[PDB]
Amino acid sequence: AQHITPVSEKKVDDKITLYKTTATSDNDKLNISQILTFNFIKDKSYDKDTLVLKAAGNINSGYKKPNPKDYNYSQFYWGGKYNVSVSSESNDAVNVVDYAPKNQNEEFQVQQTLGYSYGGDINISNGLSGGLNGSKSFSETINYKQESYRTTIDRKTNHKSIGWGVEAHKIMNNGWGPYGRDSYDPTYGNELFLGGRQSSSNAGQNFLPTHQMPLLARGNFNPEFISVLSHKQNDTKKSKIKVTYQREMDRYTNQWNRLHWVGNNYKNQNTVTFTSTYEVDWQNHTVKLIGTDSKETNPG
Repeated sequence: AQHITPVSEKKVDDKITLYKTTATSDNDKLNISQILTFNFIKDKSYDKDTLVLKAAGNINSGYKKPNPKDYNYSQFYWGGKYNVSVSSESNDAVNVVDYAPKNQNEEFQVQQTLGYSYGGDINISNGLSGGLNGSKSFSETINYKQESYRTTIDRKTNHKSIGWGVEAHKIMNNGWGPYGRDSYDPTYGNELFLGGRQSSSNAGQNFLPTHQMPLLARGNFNPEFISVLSHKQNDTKKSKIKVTYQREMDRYTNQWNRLHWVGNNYKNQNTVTFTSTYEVDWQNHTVKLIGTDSKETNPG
């Protein structure tokens, strides 16, 4: 159910006007949804258009509970890492100039408020504030849960692109750990989601139960990221923005070796990607969905 809202114009103050449009793009099979808020800013004091683009929506983990009847070997897939990127293309007058979060973050809840001030300055504050009808300045917020995970900014990031990774980082298993995607014990392997080393249960029932796993590992990730792009007002061409949501699905396994159990986590055994490409009209402050691309490296 693709949809783009009509442009809404709001005068922020005597110099600044906001033109807001939200675009939604989904892939029901992959359970990935992109909710993109395009906040176009026109500033009488400054010779560039600014776009504060908020990327929200949903990326399912792809987790499915293992079969409880799996006897001595079992496994499941889970959300090892979520990747989100925004890139500009088809117009050299457009550049990525700021973004949030700016820095590596392992807080359980990422909450920031990004503001615009005349002349193109961007400000950032921790926590959630503003964005009200009476607010005399423009702001937009990011708010997302990532307990046990860590946000990092992609290297690839430059003047045409910004990307983030939200990766399983410090996961506790009944007081033991923290474990990660590549933890190692010489006897027991990676105990990340192992139930018990000597359990008499079936393999399918010898994993850390679902509700004790991180929400991002077995449920969904609800991304909220901001990309700030500038566009020279001497340019009158449209441009394109490509937004990519991706999950790396890890395969966690257990096995009974006759003496004890062994766990292992296999990183990124299935990569699932959904990309939407929008045509941006900087004069009219409107967007149009060009296309979408969906991929799954190892479907099962």
